[PDB]
Amino acid sequence: MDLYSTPAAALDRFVARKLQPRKEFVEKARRALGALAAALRERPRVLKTVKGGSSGRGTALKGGCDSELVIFLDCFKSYVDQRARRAEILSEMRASLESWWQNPVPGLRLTFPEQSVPGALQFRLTSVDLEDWMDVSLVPAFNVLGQVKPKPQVYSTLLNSGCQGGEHAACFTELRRNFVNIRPAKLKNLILLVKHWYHQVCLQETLPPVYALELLTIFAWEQGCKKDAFSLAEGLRTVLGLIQQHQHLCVFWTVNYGFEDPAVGQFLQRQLKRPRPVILDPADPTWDLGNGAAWHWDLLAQEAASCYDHPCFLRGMGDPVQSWKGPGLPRAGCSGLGHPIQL
RNA sequence: GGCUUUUGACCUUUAUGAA
RNA sequence: UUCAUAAAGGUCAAAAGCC
Repeated sequence: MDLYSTPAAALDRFVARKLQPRKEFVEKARRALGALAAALRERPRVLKTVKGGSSGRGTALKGGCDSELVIFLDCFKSYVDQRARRAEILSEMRASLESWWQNPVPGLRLTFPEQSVPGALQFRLTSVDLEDWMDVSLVPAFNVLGQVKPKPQVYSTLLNSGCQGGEHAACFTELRRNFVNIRPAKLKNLILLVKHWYHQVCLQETLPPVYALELLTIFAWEQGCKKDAFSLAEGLRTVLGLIQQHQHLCVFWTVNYGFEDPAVGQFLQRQLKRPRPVILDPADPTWDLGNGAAWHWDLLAQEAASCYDHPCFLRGMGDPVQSWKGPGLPRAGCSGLGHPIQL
């Protein structure tokens, strides 16, 4: 990798030069999605349109990224309605996209992949370059959050819906975006670095969603660093060390839900007993981004384990950078991590 | 020392949709 | 009164690049 060959001391320059998105493309994309939101709301009433995905979370990389545009509709009054009103809503959105694109944003080509995701209309905006692109997922959702920690009823009702894990993740996009986007700038730079490492591994399927590594990075920094200023190499080394320990990973946050409601609390306990890694979306307790052996964490671990023999993990005269230390992080004597740290 | 960029929070406006 | 997206201006904070 170019990442590997970059000395640890030059990592901030690598992030700035290779990983941070192109300002020009970001703006063109922003006004495009702004105009699409405009066309959708101007015509089921649109209550609210919020931005999620890597772009909305603040974790988009240069040269290819994803975005989610969540369209909250007043025709949904229960979670199960999104599943019920799915084909017909998405049908209307396709017509809206056609209308919208009759006034195209000048620097972008509109294309469509195969529709992989039920409950979403996916399309791509690519630059003329063609050095940058955004895979957009347009997702109708029920506005359970209204207009702040959610009342526990928000999540007990979710459980009563009988939904699949993360099936209604879009409903909580505002919370998810706030969790990741409202963070010290350098932490977000580290996230970009981690995601870039992940992307290069992928190029060289069925791996964990990228969002899983965003959470793991936030976990690493919260347990081992917590400062606005720190070194990227050590953070990266810490994250890769956690990945090697995937069988011991059990990570969650109580920012949006907790144990105080018996129903929600009892579900949280069950989620935490699932095959590791378990990494619960802080916005949606039903969405496990670890998910046991479902995803090939082993392949990520295999690459992590052998990649330390590189300039990006070396300072001075070949002194290996050290993983951060702290409550949730690899310990010298211990084989486990003591996860979940809260329990 | 100089130069430029990114990201938040907050304040003052504006458009649109909504409660 | 509030919420959302987009835009204009301002204050503050953190990080980063080059010389």
